[PDB]
Amino acid sequence: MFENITAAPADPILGLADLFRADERPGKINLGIGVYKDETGKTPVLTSVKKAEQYLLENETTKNYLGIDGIPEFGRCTQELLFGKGSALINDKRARTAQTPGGTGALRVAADFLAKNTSVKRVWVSNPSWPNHKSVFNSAGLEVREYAYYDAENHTLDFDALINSLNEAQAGDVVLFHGCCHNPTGIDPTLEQWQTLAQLSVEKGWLPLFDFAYQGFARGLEEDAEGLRAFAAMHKELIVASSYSKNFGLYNERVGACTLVAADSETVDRAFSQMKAAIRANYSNPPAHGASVVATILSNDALRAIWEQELTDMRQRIQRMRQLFVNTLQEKGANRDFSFIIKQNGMFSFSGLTKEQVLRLREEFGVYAVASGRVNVAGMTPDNMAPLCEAIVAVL
Amino acid sequence: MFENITAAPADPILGLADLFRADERPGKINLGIGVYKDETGKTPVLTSVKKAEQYLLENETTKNYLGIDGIPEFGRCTQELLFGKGSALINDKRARTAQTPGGTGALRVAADFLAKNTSVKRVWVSNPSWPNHKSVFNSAGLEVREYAYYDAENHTLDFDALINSLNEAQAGDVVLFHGCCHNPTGIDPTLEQWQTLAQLSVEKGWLPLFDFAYQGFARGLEEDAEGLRAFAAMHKELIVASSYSKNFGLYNERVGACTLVAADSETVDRAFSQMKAAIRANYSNPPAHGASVVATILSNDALRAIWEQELTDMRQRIQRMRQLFVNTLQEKGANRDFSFIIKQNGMFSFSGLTKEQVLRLREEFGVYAVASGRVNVAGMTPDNMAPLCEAIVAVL
Repeated sequence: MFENITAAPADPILGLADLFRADERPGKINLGIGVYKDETGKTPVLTSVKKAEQYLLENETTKNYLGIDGIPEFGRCTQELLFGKGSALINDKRARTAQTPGGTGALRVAADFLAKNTSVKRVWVSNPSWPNHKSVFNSAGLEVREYAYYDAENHTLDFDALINSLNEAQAGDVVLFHGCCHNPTGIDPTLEQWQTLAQLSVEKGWLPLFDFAYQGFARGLEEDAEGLRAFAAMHKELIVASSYSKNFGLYNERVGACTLVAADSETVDRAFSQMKAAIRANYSNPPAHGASVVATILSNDALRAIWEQELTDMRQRIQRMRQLFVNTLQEKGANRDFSFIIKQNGMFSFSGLTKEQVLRLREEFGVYAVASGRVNVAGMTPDNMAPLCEAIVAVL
Repeated sequence: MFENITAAPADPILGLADLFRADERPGKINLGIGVYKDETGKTPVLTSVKKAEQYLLENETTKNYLGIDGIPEFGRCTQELLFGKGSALINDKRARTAQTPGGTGALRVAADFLAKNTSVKRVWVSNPSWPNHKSVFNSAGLEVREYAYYDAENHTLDFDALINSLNEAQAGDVVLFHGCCHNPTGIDPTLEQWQTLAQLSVEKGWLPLFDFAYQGFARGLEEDAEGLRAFAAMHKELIVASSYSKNFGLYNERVGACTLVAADSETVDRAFSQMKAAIRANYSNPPAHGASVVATILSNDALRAIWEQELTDMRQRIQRMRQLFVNTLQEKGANRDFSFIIKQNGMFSFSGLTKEQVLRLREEFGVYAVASGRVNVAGMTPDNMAPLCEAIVAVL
């Protein structure tokens, strides 16, 4: 049965990680990571999360299965973060949330739900986007098309090109937007651009799908959701795949949500029943520990305040490294304008380095980024900044 | 997009649970549950699990993502439980295990893997089987066919009918077997029947898929794996979807495994790379907490000994209720032979009650089972046994 199977394409990212491990050079620096690291180069468990886990250890009296859609408190806290307290979507009971195994799990549940219950055939994603978006949608039998996004000259959002690209999208296609902290570019629409996009998507009949894995990392929790909320104000229907992996540092516990929105309570409940059927046929019901930690924190004033401050500290450290990177590049004689780095949001930015500059940085200097030139600024520290920038200057 | 969607069929099981909650009668008894309960009617967190969770709380310093296939120690412990220490499959590196979100998650990963990488079109499952098997395989675009299994007269395995039914299976079809504690019947092949089935399946070219969610609940850890091991001795290839939900009481933490076996190390590694691609496109990587608890227990002599004893205590309480059920039915004047209950394995048995007897038990007596007449003997206690049996006698 298995003798003819072709090996999966080797994953460029994990191949890089292996090379990094083996590399025996002392001054080595990994900017290819896809998670937060702190100033000591660690990805710690948050304090608020440890306090919540101690409380669960003391108070849980069963591990009996959750419902298919997971912990109710978790779903309510999620909708409030997405749409805001007092949102009409919430008051009008127009949204239903399934807790899922990560944002990736939420994207797959959305994809299976759409493939099996609607006429959707195609999802539009930005060029560039996260490479796993394609695998997930394709696995559900959906085609993925790309729309233009990045102006490589001013290192900004090429808005006219985006709009002109999406002209090719037909009514009933899905269009995927990153809620904030676009991955890999760190370039997000302004609120006015989000509003223009919300109106255009309504007029063209696009189903918006928001991928919202970095809420809190661009400007703050409420601000980072303004784009989504501009869409929700204008559309009867949308889907949000959100993640708590990064903003709670809960990556391996698989804590995300798929939120379905429809015109009214009757319609969303009927459609959500098929989303629950899609989950039942996949992993049945979601993992409790990470989501229970989130609900425990979000629903307790003291814990939520500690966590909100931890998230602010990560966001601020990221901004500090963006600034220190640009200053140090200037000081080490780069000459080029890297000021676009200060404006970009979240952990990631296209450095503007070519795939060959990236390869050279790795081979000659032991500095690792991914071939697209994406760097994770949270991999930078005050200690490794000078060597990192010296190397980058050497390959420019 | 969502206005025309048809509601999913209401799930008969969850509808029963709701009715049970609402029911305000005092003497009510739920035998429709699908999880273990102890003598107080609770589904507690195991002591070994609490001790392991305290150790994780004290020692974990990151929640950084696991690999796609999860914790390596977990995979090794899993293969040893499945195949036995010293197994040639392990020595010859013929098996690869992905930690998955439950046994259900492992079945879906197996199904996606087979749909996308082999010619498999069809999976054979027993009549009766677990209803979610069909949803999972169908979601991956595989047909499900049923083979005969239950002799309703002697309440045993109808072996001739099973063999004759499977004659219709073609070479390259998958045949699913429950490793022990068949759900819903509690009827398992004897070792000699397992051996006959292993030989027949090799001769006919069937790919065996074992669903092994109750290891330890029929006779013990090693004994309950003898059927699987008889197959593994005879086949170059098989798949096992196993679960720790019940034997560790870790239901909601989603802890299972998909184990792929091929003729040799090169072939299994090549095929496993596509199983990992199937996982990456689904939920990316598995939830750490439940699996880390399992690996922590299985790899520590003191914890493993406590857990093994807890599992033995559950298995023994289940046997005690099977015996007490038969005795009490006799004492309350049932008259019919219910001795088949003593021989059946695990939490579940077909009571032999009809769908209308089940409905009557619920409406008139507040005793809940599922329409097939399946009862969970772990829902029985010394305290509720007399009333339960009085009611059953009343509807015979």
